[PDB]
Order: sequence, then C-alpha cells, then structure tokens
Amino acid sequence: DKISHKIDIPDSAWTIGIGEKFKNAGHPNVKYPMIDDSYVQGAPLGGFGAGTIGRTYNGGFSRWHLEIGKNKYTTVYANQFSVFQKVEGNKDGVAQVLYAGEPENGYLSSWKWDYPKESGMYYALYPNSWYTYTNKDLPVQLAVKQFSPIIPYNYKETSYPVAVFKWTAYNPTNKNVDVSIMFTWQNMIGFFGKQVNVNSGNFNKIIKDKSKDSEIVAAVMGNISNDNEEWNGEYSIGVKKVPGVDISYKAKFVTTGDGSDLWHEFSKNGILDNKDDETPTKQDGIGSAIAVNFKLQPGQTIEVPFALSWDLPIMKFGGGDKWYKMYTKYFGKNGKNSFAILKEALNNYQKWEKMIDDWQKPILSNKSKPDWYKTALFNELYYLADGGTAWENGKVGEKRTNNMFGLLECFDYNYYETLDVRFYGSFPLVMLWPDIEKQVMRQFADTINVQDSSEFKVGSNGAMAVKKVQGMIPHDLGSSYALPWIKINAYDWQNPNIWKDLNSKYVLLVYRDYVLTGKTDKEFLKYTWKSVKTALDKLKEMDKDNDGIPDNEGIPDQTYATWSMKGTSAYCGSLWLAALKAAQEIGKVLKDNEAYIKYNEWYKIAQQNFEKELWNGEYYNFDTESDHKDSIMADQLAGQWYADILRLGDILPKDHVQKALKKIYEFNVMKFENGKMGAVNGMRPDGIVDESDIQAQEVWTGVTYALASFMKYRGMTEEAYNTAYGVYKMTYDKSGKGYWFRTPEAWTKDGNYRASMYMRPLSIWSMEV
Ligand SMILES: [Ca+2]
Repeated sequence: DKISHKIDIPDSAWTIGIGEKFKNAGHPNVKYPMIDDSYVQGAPLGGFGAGTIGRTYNGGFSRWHLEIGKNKYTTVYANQFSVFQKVEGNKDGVAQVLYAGEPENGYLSSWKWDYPKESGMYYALYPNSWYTYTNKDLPVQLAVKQFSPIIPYNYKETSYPVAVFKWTAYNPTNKNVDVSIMFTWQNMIGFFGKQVNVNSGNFNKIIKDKSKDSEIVAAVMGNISNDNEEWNGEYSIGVKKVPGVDISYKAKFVTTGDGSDLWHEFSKNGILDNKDDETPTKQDGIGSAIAVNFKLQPGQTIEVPFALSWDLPIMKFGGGDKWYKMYTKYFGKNGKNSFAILKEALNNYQKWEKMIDDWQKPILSNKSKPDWYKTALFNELYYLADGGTAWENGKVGEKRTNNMFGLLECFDYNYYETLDVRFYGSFPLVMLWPDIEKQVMRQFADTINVQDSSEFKVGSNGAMAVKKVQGMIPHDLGSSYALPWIKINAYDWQNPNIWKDLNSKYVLLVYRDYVLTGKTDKEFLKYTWKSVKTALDKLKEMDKDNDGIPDNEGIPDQTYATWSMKGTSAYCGSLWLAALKAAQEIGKVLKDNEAYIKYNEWYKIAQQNFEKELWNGEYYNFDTESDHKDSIMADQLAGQWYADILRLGDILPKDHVQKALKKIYEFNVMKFENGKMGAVNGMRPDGIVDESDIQAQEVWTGVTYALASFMKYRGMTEEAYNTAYGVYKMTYDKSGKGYWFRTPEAWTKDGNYRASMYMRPLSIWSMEV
C-alpha cells in the first residue's frame, strides 16, 4: 500500500476491506415484514432532493433512491469502473472490473469479475468516500475519491444530481506501465416509472466539448421521447482531459448480452473503438463507456477526474402529484440537461473539495475529540441525502417563492417529517441548512388549524378516529405513496390527535430554530406565534385533575405509544414545562404581555406539581398512575435537555437533574450489556430491564445520542461519550452488527434491529451545540 501516501484520507474515515465478509450481522426483530438490504452498503451520492445512488464498499451501484421515497436494492452490473494494465516488455496486459462479485444471470459474462479479497480498502467520511486498489497482479496502484458537493449554508450545489470520481494512479515499480481506467454506465431510463416497453426508445450520444485547456468527453444516455414524465430524463457519464492521458469511448454496448462487444476492445490494449451510434433500442438494454489511457513511468503520479450526472426532473408520488426537483431551478426542467450538470462538476470539483474541507476542518482539527466520534458525526449525515428527500421547485402544471422540503422518517414507515422524530433528528438541518429547517416548521405552522373530520380506522385496535383535529399538530406531512405536503397525517397505526407530546415538541422546535440561528429571526417567531399559542392552549384542556399538566390517559397518547403512560409523566410533563417557558420568552420578544403572564402562571403551577408528584430522591418517576411508575426512563427529562439547548435555564433543580442523569448512566447504560450498546429505554430500580413493553426493552439510537448531549452540557463528559460510544460501536465497529449507512431506530439486547435507514440518529449533531 504505497497509494495511501499520495492521497489525503482522514484517520476518522470508516474503513473496511473490499470484498470483506462480515459474520456478525444484525437482522429485523419484528414479526411483520421489514427491509433488510444486508451489510453491503456505502456512502450515498447525489444532493438533497435529487434522488440518491448508494455505491457499496464492494464497488457496485446497488441502493437506488432515484424514485423519491422508495428504496430499491439491486446491483446494476453494467455500472462499474474497470482497469487495464500492461507492463512494457510483456506480450499481454490484464483487465479487471473493480467489483468484488459477479452477475447472477449470464449477462456481461465476458467481463473479468470477482475483484479479489485483501487487495484494497473502502473509506468513508461523508460526503467523501474512497477506494484504494492494491493488487499484486496490478503493478500500478490506484485510488479514487468520490463525493457530491454537500455543503452547509449552500442550497444550490447541495441540490445537484451529480457525483465526481477523482482518480489517482501511481507507479511504485521500476518499469513503465500502460494503464486504462474505464467507466461504464447503463442507459437506465425506464429503470423505474415506466409501465411498459422499459428500454424502448433509449439511445446514447457522445458529446465532445473542445475548448482551450479543457477537453470533456461525455456520454448522454436518454430517450427519443420528449414526454414530461417521472421516468424520462437523462443520465450522463464523462471525463476531463489532463496532460498525459488520451480519451476513448464506446457510445453503445448491449447490457442484456455477454458484453464482449465492449470487453474485447478494453481487454486487448485498454482503448475503445470511438464508435458513435445513436440508433434507439427496442427491447435490449444499452450502455456507454468512457475510458482514459496513459503511460506511467517509475515514480510517476497522475490524477484524472470522471463524473456522473442524472437529469430526472420530475418526481411523482403515489397519490398522483408530480413535482419538479430542486436542482431544476439551476439547470432547467425539460430533462435534457445532464451534460450541463456533468460539465459544471468536471470544471468546479476542486473548489467543491476545498469547500467540503473547510466545513469538516473545525471538527477534524479538534484533537480533544476522539476519531470514533468524528466517524459517527459525519457519516450519520448520509441520511439527509438518503432519506427519500423531497425538495420541490413547482408542481407540474401549476409560481411561488418557498420551496417545500421533506425528509422521511424511514422507508418501512414512509412518513415525511414525523414531528416526534425530527424533534431529535433535525439538528443537522437547523445547524447546517437553517433555511430548510425554518421552511419545514412553517409547513407545520400552516397545518395547526386544519380540520379533516373524515374518519379513518386505527391500526392497533381497529377503532375509528378523526383524521386531523383543529389545534393539534400533525404526526407527519404525508407519505410518498400518497400526497406529501398536501395530505397530512398519513400515519394510521395510532391516533396522533390525542397525543400529549407533539404540541409541546412543536413549540420547542420553533424556539430552538430561533435560538440556534442567532436569536435574530423575529419574522419567524411572528409567523409561528399563533400556532404556538394554539398548541399550548389545546394541550392545557387535556389537564383533567387540575395539576396544571396534561394527563396521559393509559392508552396510546405519546411517541412511546405501546409503553403506556398514565397521569403526569416525566416525558410529557418535562416537555410541557419547557414548552411553556419557551412560549414565555417568545411572548417577551414579541411584546405579547398577556401571553407571557398566562404561560408564566401555568409554568409555576405545573413546575411545582411536577416536582412534588415525580421526584423520588434519586430520579424522576416514569409517571404517577401506571404499573411501571417507578421505572427509570432514559428520556425522562427530555424537556430539560431542550431547555439547555434553548438557553431557558433550570426548569428543574440542578442537583436533581444531575442525580437523574447519573442514575440513567448507572442503570440504563452500564447495567445493559456492560454499557456497550447505548441506553435502554426502561430499567427497573432493581437493575433489570422493564419488560412491560417491547419499547422499554429497546435502545433507541437517536434518544441515546440526545441523552449523550444532555450529559455533555451538564459536565458529565466521560458518561456522555461512553453512552454514545455504544451506538457508534454497534453501527460501525467490527464487533458491532453492521448497520453502517443504515443506522436503525432501535435494537434489543441481542443487537437485532427495528427500522433501518432512520432519521432520529441524526440527533448526534445535538452534541455539537
Ligand atoms: Ca394533569
């Protein structure tokens, strides 16, 4: 491994061997069907709202999120990088597809598959990933740096459906070597969204953009139809000329064939035929190839950039709505712009590398923080692009100034912006893309007073319930199977209109977004103020016994739905107290004295009653009326956690909060599998896990990271990082369960999981306040 010195991979990059087998992998722990795409994953490519492409550590383009809201795991075997190498003096060279595997069926059988084990490494520190290729049969060593321009405070490049592959080649031997690098890509128009004739009309063309000191050669893979539909658009691959390399290409090879039409050319001398052919296909799958070839002398290094783009302008949801994706603002809407996107990338990628370095450097240069924490912090951000992200630039048909945004809870529970989950999981957005965050909260503000009196069947018990009640904040902003943004509360497993936690969380999210963007945006507080007042007022009506706190009813009425709360709970109670104190402060800022005095009076009566009902000398009781009332809940003081972030001071005494957190560490962390798997939700005071519900026996990964940040702000540094380490270990480490780039909601003590690719563990960014 001499190639690693010639590139700059950071020490905190997650690492694994190409073709490595992982034996300890976790699986779903529920009865009902659930996504398990295996441990063969990698860092995604593509911007926010663009659709994403997961290229795995084995090299394959396998996890397809190009249909917005859907997860489709299947390797498109034609999509590869391949290498030819020939030492001078030798009669024949050697060709190899850089993929640790082979096709299932007989297509592309002529290609050299099965990249051998122990001959290269994969590295990832999102948005960057790397592959090194160190093979005894290949005297020249190769490496590639791949990424998309995911850049905080940038809402432009961050939206781009593009990826750059920056190759580096070095000759450590004492002989000249001829080398070629080839990018192949299938014309994937019709991969999704086309009901019949899936390849019909697909055709490939070659663009040669000649100019002074900048030759670009690219394949544009599109369709002869100009229909403005979900399925129609273009893919493009290409490369930029550099000193010392020649470019060659093949416009059309058959992907539904043995591939020797391409491979007989490449395997001979690493040079393609330069055959243009715009003939449309009927049933055969087609693809394009772009190759560079060059001669490396002993000790010579050379660098060459390839790129990939996809112009698929329209996203369609199952309810019928068609929207334009965000990137169309900068490239157009007609779906004929893939070359323009590719060109932009090939000419500006170095500026993008530096911009990515600029935002990662403040954390990476901090030597007080361990590498493992940095690994988790950056790589958890994968989900912002991979979470079925929807970011609209006009409805098809239809002008407006705001661009609506949605991030899925996950793919098993296909709900956009689930409010509970984004309470924990929206920290990266508020901290790194605050204009998206504020847009999402305005979307919620506009739904507060929506009344939908039509009745739906509740999934858990079969009872009938009203869809959306006036003054109650929605559970979610729709599903990709139906109508995101337009039809809210797609969730039907419980009735969220009776929930005691969502209205409080909403108000806390509003004040968080004011506080964490500099306490400057009065216009935002102005816009949300009436919804905030309405949210707290409706929740006050649920106070039955008149202690100033809404009563949990012993039935599903908060996010830990099946782990039943009754009376005053520590969870909803603390959130209620924090929400009231946040609303006081908004009242002061907007000079709404009536509201200030009201929410101040409610706060004082509730604070007093919360402490009297729940404080037990060591921690705060789960609730006042359940059979598991004295359980130690990991999330018991969630309101105080947010109160620290929002700079609202003490809602509860400092001494009591410190004892409560120490107890959670002593029990929920350290007595659950030696503190190596995070904080289990519920533990009994005797030291055994609360078995009253499945949710109590689960570690929730986002809750554990949030708890770690709470510990961190309260000076409990060892406890914070030790608590968070178990989540890192399980996700990323060789002794974990193989959840890298699909961090789940939860696992049980055996390490098996519920709901991979989950939003909540983005809460790790709460540790960077
Ligand atoms: Ca009450």
